[PDB]
Amino acid sequence: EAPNQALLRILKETEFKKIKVLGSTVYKGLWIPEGEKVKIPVAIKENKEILDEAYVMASVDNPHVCRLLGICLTSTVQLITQLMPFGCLLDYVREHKDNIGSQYLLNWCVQIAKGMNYLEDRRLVHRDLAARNVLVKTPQHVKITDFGLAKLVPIKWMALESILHRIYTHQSDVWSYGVTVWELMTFGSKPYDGIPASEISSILEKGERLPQPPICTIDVYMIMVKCWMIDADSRPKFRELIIEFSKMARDPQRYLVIQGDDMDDVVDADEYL
Ligand SMILES: COc1cc2ncnc(Nc3cccc(Cl)c3F)c2cc1OC(=O)N1CCN(C)C[C@H]1C
Repeated sequence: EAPNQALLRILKETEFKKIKVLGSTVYKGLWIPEGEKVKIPVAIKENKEILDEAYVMASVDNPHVCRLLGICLTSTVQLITQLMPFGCLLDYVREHKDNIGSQYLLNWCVQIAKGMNYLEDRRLVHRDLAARNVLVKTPQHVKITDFGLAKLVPIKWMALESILHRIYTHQSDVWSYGVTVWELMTFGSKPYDGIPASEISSILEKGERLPQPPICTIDVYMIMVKCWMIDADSRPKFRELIIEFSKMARDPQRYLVIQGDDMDDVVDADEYL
């Protein structure tokens, strides 16, 4: 009901340099706003769908969500955004599975919940929350991205009511939050590995759920289980998840049990306002 006064910035292609490939296309590069004396590390993602994505990314502004810097309209529609140098959190947990402590895991849970609470504040349902869609700015700071599915298909992350009746709500996102947390606490295991997507709705209806990760106390796993209640309004709210994971982050070893616990003018997008 409130007007969306977000600014869509159209960026000249001549302001982008050092373009190199990250995956397939998404590239890294440098954005030098003309007449600004600043170099900004960026990712660039290479039509109604990409622009629906650009619409949502330009309309968010929160420390735990990735925002659109602008678009470039040359041969292709390119989305320009802050470079998140450590890549996706799923690949990060898998590679550093032996250097990741309780403080980091719980802090990431708090930050993802903050991002999702903000989206709820903005009446946005993400619909694709997953560890592959959280990026790592630094090991201390992650942010939610990939809004090409958000509104005002990944079966193994979806609430049962979404699989059965294509019903999507903030509380359906809470279910996906629970699955994302399970991915982190297993250092990136695949949910329901080897179980075909077609059989997922059947398993969930019988009462089966993802199992307790070895490092998780019952305190942490019980929160995960609450996100998978059949009654959507019985699941936690994101603002409650922030609270509970914050409490646990003050004493992380009580809640997770882990054995062993081009440079002069560079400005990060978070300091470029
Ligand atoms: C350095 O790594 C990355 C940093 C990113 N910073 C921002 N956004 C990124 N994506 C993005 C998402 C939505 C909208 C826009 Cl506009 C985006 F630009 C980033 C992607 C990155 O790359 C990966 O995570 N990799 C890991 C290696 N695989 C091969 C896969 C490949 C995907």
